[PDB]
Amino acid sequence: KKSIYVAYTGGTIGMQIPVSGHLQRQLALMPEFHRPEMPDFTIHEYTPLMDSSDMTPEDWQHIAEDIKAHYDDYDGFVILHGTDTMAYTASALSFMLENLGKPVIVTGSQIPLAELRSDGQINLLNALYVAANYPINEVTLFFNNRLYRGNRTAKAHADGFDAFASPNLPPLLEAGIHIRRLNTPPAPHGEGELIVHPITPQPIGVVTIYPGISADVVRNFLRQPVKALILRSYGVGNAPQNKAFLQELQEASDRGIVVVNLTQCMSGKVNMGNALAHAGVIGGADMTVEATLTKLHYLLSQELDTETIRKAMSQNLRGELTPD
Amino acid sequence: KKSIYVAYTGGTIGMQRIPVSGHLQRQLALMPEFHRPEMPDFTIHEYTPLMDSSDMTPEDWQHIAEDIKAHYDDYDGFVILHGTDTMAYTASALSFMLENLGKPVIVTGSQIPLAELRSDGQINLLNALYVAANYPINEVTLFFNNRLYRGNRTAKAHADGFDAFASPNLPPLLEAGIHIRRLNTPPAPHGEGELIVHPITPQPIGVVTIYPGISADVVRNFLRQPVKALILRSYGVGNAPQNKAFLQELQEASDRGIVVVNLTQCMSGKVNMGNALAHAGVIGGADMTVEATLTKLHYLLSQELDTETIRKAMSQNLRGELTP
Amino acid sequence: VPRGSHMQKKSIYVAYTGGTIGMQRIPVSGHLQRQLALMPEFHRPEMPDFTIHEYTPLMDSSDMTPEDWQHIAEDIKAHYDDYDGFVILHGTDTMAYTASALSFMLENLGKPVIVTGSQIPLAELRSDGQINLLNALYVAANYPINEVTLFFNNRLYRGNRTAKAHADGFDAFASPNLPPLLEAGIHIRRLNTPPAPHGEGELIVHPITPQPIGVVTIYPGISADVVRNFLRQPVKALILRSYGVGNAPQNKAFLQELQEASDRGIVVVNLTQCMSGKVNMALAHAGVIGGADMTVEATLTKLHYLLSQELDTETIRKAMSQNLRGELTPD
Amino acid sequence: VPRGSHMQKKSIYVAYTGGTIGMQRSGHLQRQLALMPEFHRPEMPDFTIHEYTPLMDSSDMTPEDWQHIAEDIKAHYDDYDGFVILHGTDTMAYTASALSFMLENLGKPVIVTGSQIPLAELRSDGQINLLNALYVAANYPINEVTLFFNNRLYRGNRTAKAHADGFDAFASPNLPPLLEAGIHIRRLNTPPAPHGEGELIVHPITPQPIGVVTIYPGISADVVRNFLRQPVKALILRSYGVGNAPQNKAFLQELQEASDRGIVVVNLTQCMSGKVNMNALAHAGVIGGADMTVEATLTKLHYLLSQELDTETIRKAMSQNLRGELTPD
Ligand SMILES: NC(=O)C[C@H](N)C(=O)O
Ligand SMILES: NC(=O)C[C@H](N)C(=O)O
Ligand SMILES: NC(=O)C[C@H](N)C(=O)O
Ligand SMILES: NC(=O)C[C@H](N)C(=O)O
Repeated sequence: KKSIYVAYTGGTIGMQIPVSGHLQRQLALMPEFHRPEMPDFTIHEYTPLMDSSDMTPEDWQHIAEDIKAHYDDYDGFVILHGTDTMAYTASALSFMLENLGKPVIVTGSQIPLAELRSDGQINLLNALYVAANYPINEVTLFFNNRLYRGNRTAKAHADGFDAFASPNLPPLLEAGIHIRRLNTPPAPHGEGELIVHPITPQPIGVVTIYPGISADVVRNFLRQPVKALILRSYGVGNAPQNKAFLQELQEASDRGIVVVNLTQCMSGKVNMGNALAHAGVIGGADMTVEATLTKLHYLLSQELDTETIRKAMSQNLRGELTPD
Repeated sequence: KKSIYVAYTGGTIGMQRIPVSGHLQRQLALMPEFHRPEMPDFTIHEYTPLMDSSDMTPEDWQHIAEDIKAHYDDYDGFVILHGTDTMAYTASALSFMLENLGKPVIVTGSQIPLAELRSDGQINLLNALYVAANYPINEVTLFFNNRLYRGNRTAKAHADGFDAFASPNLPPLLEAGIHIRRLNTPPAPHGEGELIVHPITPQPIGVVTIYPGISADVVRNFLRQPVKALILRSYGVGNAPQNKAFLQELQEASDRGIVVVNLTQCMSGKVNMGNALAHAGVIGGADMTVEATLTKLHYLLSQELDTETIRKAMSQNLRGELTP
Repeated sequence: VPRGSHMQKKSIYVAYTGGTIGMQRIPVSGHLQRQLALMPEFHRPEMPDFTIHEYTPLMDSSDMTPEDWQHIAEDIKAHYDDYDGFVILHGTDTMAYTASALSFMLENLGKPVIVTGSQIPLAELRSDGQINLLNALYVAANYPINEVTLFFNNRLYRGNRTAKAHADGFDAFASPNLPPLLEAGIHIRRLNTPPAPHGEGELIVHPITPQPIGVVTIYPGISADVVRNFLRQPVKALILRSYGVGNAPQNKAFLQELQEASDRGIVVVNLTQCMSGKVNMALAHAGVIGGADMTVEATLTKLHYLLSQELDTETIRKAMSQNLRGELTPD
Repeated sequence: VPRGSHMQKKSIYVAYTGGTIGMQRSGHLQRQLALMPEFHRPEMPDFTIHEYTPLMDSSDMTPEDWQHIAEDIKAHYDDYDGFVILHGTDTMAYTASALSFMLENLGKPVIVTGSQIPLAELRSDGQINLLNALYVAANYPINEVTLFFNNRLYRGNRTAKAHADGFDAFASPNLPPLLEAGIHIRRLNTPPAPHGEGELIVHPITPQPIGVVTIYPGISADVVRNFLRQPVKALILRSYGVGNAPQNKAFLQELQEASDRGIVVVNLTQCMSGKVNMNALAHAGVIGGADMTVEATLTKLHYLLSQELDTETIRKAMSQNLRGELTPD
């Protein structure tokens, strides 16, 4: 009989506005969760409960350490979380949890378990069952009958039950009458003792490229609050040839700022007149903004020089990008 | 015989392995299919200079709108050949600038140059011409990979695929197969009467993405001077962290007369916002894309309207860009 | 789809015919009803009241016959004036045939009739039974579409346009030639799908009686003899599952066999064996009638409906190509 | 899917069997291609077209035609680097499936393709499907019989024409595509099919009396009884969901009767996707067809019945993955 740890961090799934104790009170009135087929599980309600829209990077740290404390005593882990920033959390955990040897599944609901038509019970029951019977040792996100690689996800449909997507990678598992493991290529996986990397606050900016954007945007970030800049450029990584704009980017990099180029498109791979690259900009391949932002928080929090970080951002560390 | 005007503004479609004047036309001359008796007559106007759409500025939308105006009375339909990177921005801008449109305007292009192997250029162009002449829809539309989309509902969603564009919150208007079929997609508000083409003038607009760890400094920066409007790409149905400092900065922006509009950073979905942001003067952008919102702002800010009037208009369905 | 009033508490009638949803480890009388009594979500104030009529015996939908469609239609008629809507709990295997049959049998339908069920028993782990039934009841009470519909996996489909397309998925059903009528997410949204023909007045049930119908699949190597076989004795109609837009071998032997069949008064209907598409019509000269974009489910039940009426062959042939209940797209 | 070398100029053989692609409103197709510059670019492989006489609408095809095509491939196997079979769309999936079983030790690509609209008509997809097929055959030489359509390469014996009016006419319901084309040609991580070694061997496929029974409400035992009349060495049952049928006593008896007579009865799902999982039917001699398409099952039976195998061996082989047509447990 497997034993699963459930971290109830907050989110829509437990709301009525969140209220302490009602999530558990609800599960108690649902016998399906105590079936002989179901693994044993324990729920830890966080204090305070948070709407995921209020999440800060330090909150990823709290969750990572919570998993670390409970690691040896459980066979799997399920993180109940609000949907708004669930993809950011899943992504962060993938980098912070090195040599993960047990499944960590993040899930939640579009409708609170307290409201009618809720998807909370079904996503939670499935995450528990999957973590116990179809364990994949990576940080994953389960939603609407599919298990996705955490650092490949993004909330793509705000109003649908199929809220999340994995644009550049097929899901890892699908649920129907039976649970099927897909032939999705395993991510680089380290074996050995679990290593949990702590992170510290890091000022990062996210610039979206659009017709009429001026160099002032970049110049502003160069003010004082910035160690990295993420650019959401067009298609496979293009931006206007505006010389003034390019010069600001070059100056940003000369000051040790890590500038990464991503595509603003839902799916696609950046493939960079090689101006941007000449301006010191690093290509982020097919990484999501969610994975790039968290990857930066992770790398910037270590004792790595600017050039090492720039090189690591283009490498596949946890399966967040497709090489060459 | 219908007669179609083709504005060749530039883009991948006519490039070589870099853009070159006359190549596109020289290639089509060697393709008999285009002159078959079943095809409408068409004329190609090559722009000078040809542009990579990534270099497009709002004034370029104006040049195209005025070009359509000049040729309006002499053709039955219009096809705009354009680069894919910002095609959705141009399609969206034209929808607002061309009021009382009584002939079809179809924007299209290709992911691969007509000069390169496996090009989708000839097929997208052939289809746009045939559709404009035989299945006219009096709206600015975008044709790509056998589907015609409402222009101000499109976004480039797949950087590397032939199905590069999507219309996340609205079904296509028409689909091509053995037969061309018009879908039961509800028509957009459509004015009848003489064509009206509204010119636009440069407008400084900022686009801020909400993410864990974002600080009030960013908003404060745009307050510096380079901004008449600010677009927020918020979580899910329009949520953001409730950091008092961040919130106060947004409030000051609105007090200064800056139009702040809230959109979802998700591919699909509708914004629905106590209600902090709303109390901070932020306006809900419903299910509008960033492409439609940015161009709608350029359109409205260019007319002589009070900040009050602009704020109300942004949430109104002017050309079918949002669902009331 | 109309957005009905939620002012008063609705009363929905549930015809529990059997199916996976109420099984366990095999059907057990009373099991489903007890499970629902134990699930709080079904008894909230925002939910309509409902009454369950358990059929005896409960049936695996794979054992259903046209007689069973008749029984269900009569059950609906018997309770029509006493309830605000009807949900038919059914096995998935032939759910689409039942939904299609009811669309033709029920005339002047002024209340919703929604067929639903589940891929996994309401008991068993990971069941989709609770949600499909919960949604069906809620929709029946709040989005009163006056047609026979099928609800599954957050979508409401026009009954006579559906087919079970994915045997192992929770998204078991599809409506290949028509968009869904309604989709459920954080909010319940209606699609502007065009309306089906509607009558007026009290509900009328068009009964059916046994009709021998053959379903021949066209494949490489099939010959005229193969067809002559169906002309054995159990056939008043023949459904042809042809290639693409309605093509079949054009050799004279095969075509003469079809012409002889029609000369004997047999109604021969041409459909596409493809998941989606419309038949476009050779075969026509042989008396074959085009079935446009109808599903085999809709065509089979439409024939049972028409052949059971006192109509001459010519009238039935004409009616088969006409849109009677929204099962096909006219030119 | 292997990313082959582009070092030398490949030579691809094109078997023009007929179909919509070359139709008008003989020689027409070949002249059309000569007039299309794209097909003669230096980045393209050289190709030779063999026009069949007469050309055929794929709806008139029989098993003898699959044999004709197989013999044509064997005849030119050593002289070309790849093979593209131009074919009508209506039965393209049956031909691709048949060839997969017939061609043992296939060490070169064989790609079946065509178009929904004639090359002579405007809006045709013929040019792109053929150009892509030739390019894939020369640069991504997967050693299987595949089907190319609408920017995707599918395993032949896993395909079915699913959309009669769309350009995305074909689907592979139970298996992902092998390749997808966009700005770049991407290969999917699809498990390989069983492969032999040595010179190509063509197994004969001859006409075989096989009945295709669709299970539906009201179907009588007479149907099964009628098939047991003569045109039956095998019977394919298109059953409900994961393989269910009426528990009719007379029905089950006629079935057990068929298997007693040496008839191979295979159970498939009538659904677009899914896997059969039968129990009455099993105890009646019915063999489970897993997740095979009707197209793969029909041709697999033609293949096995045409070989030197007894009934017991054929029944066992039907549930085994011979060429990648089904997923093992
Ligand atoms: N989640 C994502 O990163 C999607 C898309 N690339 C964006 O820039 O928003
Ligand atoms: N084109 C779009 O607006 C998609 C998505 N809402 C974004 O913020 O990028
Ligand atoms: N349900 C259907 O009718 C699908 C498909 N046309 C078939 O012949 O089975
Ligand atoms: N092509 C196929 O086999 C699809 C479906 N299983 C049928 O019975 O037609």
